[PDB]
Amino acid sequence: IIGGEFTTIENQPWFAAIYRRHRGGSVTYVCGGSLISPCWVISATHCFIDYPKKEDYIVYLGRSRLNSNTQGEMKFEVENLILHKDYSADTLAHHNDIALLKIRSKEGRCAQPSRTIQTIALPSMYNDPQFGTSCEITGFGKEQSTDYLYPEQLKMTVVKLISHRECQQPHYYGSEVTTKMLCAADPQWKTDSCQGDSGGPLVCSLQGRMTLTGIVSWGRGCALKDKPGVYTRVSHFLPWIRSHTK
Ligand SMILES: COc1ccc2ccc(C(=N)N)cc2c1OCCCBr
Repeated sequence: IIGGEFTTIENQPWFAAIYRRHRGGSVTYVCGGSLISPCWVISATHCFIDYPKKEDYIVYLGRSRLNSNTQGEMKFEVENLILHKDYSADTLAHHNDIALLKIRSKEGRCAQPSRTIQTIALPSMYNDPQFGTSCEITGFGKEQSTDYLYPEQLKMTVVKLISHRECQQPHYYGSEVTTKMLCAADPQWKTDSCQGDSGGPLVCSLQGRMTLTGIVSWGRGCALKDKPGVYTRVSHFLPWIRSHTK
């Protein structure tokens, strides 16, 4: 997250922190995710496509810091790593950039909801917020495009949704951004999601309900003028989500 504010997990309780175990035992952060039901974390396929071994992943819930065992946090392994069959990556555009991670504790249990661990409601079909709606993003991603380290403390920011027509303008992304994708950015280009925020939530309050409207997917640079963050439009994927969680 470029700009925005440092936060804690109690303000983003659906936020999942996903890490990967390397040969030799080193653990590195991979991507964010969102808890949609006690057993299920939703994220982005691009986070995992090059390392598709479910055994390598560690998922935390109720975790506020990159290297601190937050009080009340729960640690999980991935019982099932479901990648979208039609995922593909172009120079910028990532297609069907959605993944499901079935989570299991060492005792074989799914998440236990608490003050710091909660699910995020899925959107309704054909009912996304209007362009200009303010939405929030969360993640452990870069604070600056030139950084190689990620922030130790969890961050959040607020961005505005951009219409498909504006996002398809030539100085924006042209025909590379599709109707299955949602653009969102700061009108002043000062705050944005960045590398490391992928898989994480784009949460919109719609009709008084906090909803998982999007999943951080792709973008040209970070907080760049005319280059919004591009998010997987969760409402398009409701049939795929329902079919793969059953
Ligand atoms: C590999 O890097 C990623 C991967 C996913 C992203 C997703 C979104 C955005 C954004 N500009 N909101 C940037 C992203 C991003 O950063 C591009 C610049 C890398 Br310093």
